[PDB]
Amino acid sequence: PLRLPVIDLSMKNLKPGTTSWNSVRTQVREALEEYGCFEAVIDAVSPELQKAVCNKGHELLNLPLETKMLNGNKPEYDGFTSIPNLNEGMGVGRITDLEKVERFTNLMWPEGNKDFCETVYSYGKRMAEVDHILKMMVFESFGMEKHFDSFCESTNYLLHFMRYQQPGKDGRSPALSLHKDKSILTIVNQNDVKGLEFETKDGEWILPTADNHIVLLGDCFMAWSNGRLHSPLHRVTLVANQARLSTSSFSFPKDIIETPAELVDEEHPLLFNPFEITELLAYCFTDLKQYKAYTGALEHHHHHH
Ligand SMILES: O=C(O)CCC(=O)C(=O)O
Ligand SMILES: [Fe+3]
Repeated sequence: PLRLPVIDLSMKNLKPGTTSWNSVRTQVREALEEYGCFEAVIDAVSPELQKAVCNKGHELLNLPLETKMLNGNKPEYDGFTSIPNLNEGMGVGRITDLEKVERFTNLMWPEGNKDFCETVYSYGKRMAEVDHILKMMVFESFGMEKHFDSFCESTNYLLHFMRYQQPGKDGRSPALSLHKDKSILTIVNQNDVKGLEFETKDGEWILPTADNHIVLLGDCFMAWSNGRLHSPLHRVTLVANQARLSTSSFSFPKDIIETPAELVDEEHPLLFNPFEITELLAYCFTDLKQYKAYTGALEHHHHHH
């Protein structure tokens, strides 16, 4: 039976230069290269805070439709979205910018919701640190440390909630359609109800238990790596008659993604020209190889030798 790799991202392993850092970095690179994702033990967020954030997601999605639509009409990022009688969701954009979070909260709760603002801000900052460390490890695994600071400058962070109503039956109930994330990295907590399901390169399906966090790679990181890392296709399939809420943390570049020249060679021709993340996100709501950034070049496994 297939299971995603299980990687220990506890804070005790996340000190640079230590042997535990190096062994986790090796595992992270291998998992992101073969699966594009892995189960993760993450203790940057306490169980209490993780549960509180879950409640804030239910509190937010419980608001009236016209209130949630105050968050705007960009469902590719933070805007409210809904498939009738199936799922709904929105995000808190720029979750690491306290001024933005306060603004969002005042919009949703004009009378004030202080525990909401403090809870999601604390969660987003903690999950941004994990995201930061993971990217630092990936860059080290490619010898690309000299590009790391510039890549991380003004990273945009998103806290996103997806809720799926009770399907009313046992067995498999499709709940979110297949896609790749357009993030750099995405960190997912399933809040004790599994459903997130990944396709492997070989066309098998892996549905993790809800034991651990899930880290998965988005198209932005795939493209930065010149396709050396895999961004996995994934969907949601409920497998029990219970509602589900997921908490997700996305990182997006300041603006432009560009493949380092050092990640291009004779066997790895440049797959993607530079592109703007906001243009791409809006394009997908009107496979990155389908976007205008694709050069037409052959992937590595198609190199002619
Ligand atoms: O609800 C989930 O776990 C999946 C959500 C997801 O994949 C996404 O919003 O991109
Ligand atoms: Fe996704």
